[PDB]
Formats: sequence, C-alpha cells, structure tokens
Amino acid sequence: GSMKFVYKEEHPFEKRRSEGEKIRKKYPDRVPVIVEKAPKARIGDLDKKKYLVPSDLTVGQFYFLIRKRIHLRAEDALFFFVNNVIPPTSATMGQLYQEHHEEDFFLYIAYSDESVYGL
Repeated sequence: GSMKFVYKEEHPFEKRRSEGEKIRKKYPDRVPVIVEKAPKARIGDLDKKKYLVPSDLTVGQFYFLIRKRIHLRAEDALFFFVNNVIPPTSATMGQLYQEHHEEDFFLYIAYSDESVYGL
C-alpha cells in the first residue's frame, strides 16, 4: 500500500465511522465514499472527498460525476484508485464499498489522470 489522504486521513475514526455507521443505516442503498485526487495526478485537486453515492452506481457513472468535480470531459483522462487499485467500470459503488471499505463504515477512493494512483 502507498496511498495518501488528508480529509479521509484527518477525520478521526470515530468520525469516518460515526458518519458511515449512520449513512449505512439511514441509507441502505447509498455508500459513504471518500474520493481523492491521487498524488502527482495531472488533474485538479478536490476539497470535497466525501461522496454519498448509491450502491448500484457503476464505476463508469461514478467517474462522470467526479470528472465534473475536477473538470474533465468523457474524453479527458481520469482513473479511480481504491486502496491503490483501479476499480472495474462495470463494478458498482456498492461493491467497491463492500470490497474496499477501509472500516469506519466508509469507502475512500482516489482519482488520477493516469492509470496509476496519480504517482
């Protein structure tokens, strides 16, 4: 592993957890996501990080939504990196959560302008 975070890193466990354990209970179809702008990424840095996206939302959909947050067109480059890996466009946000939720009932992710975790 070699991922760098600040919002998802700063927000204590009791926080990322408190929010998650609630967003999960309150929203069974949604998944608390902590998107991030991978290091060295040739894209704009995000100050939101938090994302309340559904659970059926495919990676392809999630992208298009983040692309705007960074100002990228479908043609533009933008790759998601969770736990330092790239999720399948066919996979659903809900899956990434259950398959990459780093505890705290949260799901943190990254995005770079390359096929590598920004770096």
